[PDB]
Amino acid sequence: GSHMSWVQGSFKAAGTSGLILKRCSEPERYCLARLMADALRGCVPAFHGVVERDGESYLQLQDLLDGFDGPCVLDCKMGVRTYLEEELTKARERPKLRKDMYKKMLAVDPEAPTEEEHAQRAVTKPRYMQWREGISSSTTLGFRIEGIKKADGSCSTDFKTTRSREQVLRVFEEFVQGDEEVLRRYLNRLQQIRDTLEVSEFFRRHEVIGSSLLFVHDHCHRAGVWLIDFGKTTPLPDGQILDHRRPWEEGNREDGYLLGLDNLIGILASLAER
Ligand SMILES: O=P(O)(O)OC[C@H]1O[C@@H](OP(=O)(O)O)[C@H](O)[C@@H](OP(=O)(O)O)[C@@H]1OP(=O)(O)O
Ligand SMILES: Nc1ncnc2c1ncn2[C@@H]1O[C@H](COP(=O)(O)OP(=O)(O)O)[C@@H](O)[C@H]1O
Ligand SMILES: [Mn+2]
Ligand SMILES: [Mn+2]
Repeated sequence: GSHMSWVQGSFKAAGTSGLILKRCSEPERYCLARLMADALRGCVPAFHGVVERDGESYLQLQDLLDGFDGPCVLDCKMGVRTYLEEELTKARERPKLRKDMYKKMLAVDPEAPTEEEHAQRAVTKPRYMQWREGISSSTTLGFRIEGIKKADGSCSTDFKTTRSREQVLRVFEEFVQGDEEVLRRYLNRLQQIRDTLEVSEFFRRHEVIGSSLLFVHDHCHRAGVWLIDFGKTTPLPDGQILDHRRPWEEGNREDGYLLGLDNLIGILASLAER
């Protein structure tokens, strides 16, 4: 019925029922305006424009939870790559050694850092993001589960080493809790999303990094999926286009978004036959 209802750091309650405010960023704002006129219009939350809240700009979005009765939510980070190629450029010309990310890496695996990273107590952003891709399913399957918010109020972000196809299947199995109608509805929606992406003018002309698919369902068997988070989705130069399936290699700007979606549909289709 509301995301802000579950909250109780980039979101704020809107004044209008059914909406939510997201801290406005230029890349995301650009993206949402273009998407409202794209094939993908229905695959993303409604973008109603910008509002100032305490001398501060917010995107006015559809709250995707508004139609659900006690929503279960799963955030699935899409792509084989989760950072812009410019992060590699910045990390070589002028590294901003991130002590925070060394610490976050240390927590998951104190042995992961190199001799020199240990000595710096700091890693580069790209190295941290590449490590996170490789110990999750991101690198091999082209997506990863980031978190779940349940109908019993229980939330979990404990998926950093969820990597095998079967490990990911078991998360979706637990998430859908035997609801065949929810799983069929998710699969019908993902098939239609994949069809829409494959014809989208926006999708062919944009490097889609850092975006998620948000799975939402309730005990009344309502089920929806939307693309969210266009903060790192960037227009390709001139008339360049991506296939969104081929492997990333610095300079080709490939995201493996549709490799992710192909695998995701594959795993849900497997689960539906179990
Ligand atoms: O937050 P989501 O989209 O799930 O994931 C993207 C974000 O992942 C975070 O890592 P963990 O998920 O392991 O905590 C990074 O610290 C954060 O980066 P910074 O630390 O802010 O530089 C990055 O974000 P970005 O800045 O939007 O690229
Ligand atoms: N339009 C929306 N309606 C409802 N919940 C949303 C919406 N957008 C995001 N969320 C929730 O907020 C979380 C983070 O959203 P996201 O766009 O990735 O923010 P960020 O840019 O801070 O990473 C999602 O995983 C989901 O739980
Ligand atoms: Mn995000
Ligand atoms: Mn973001």
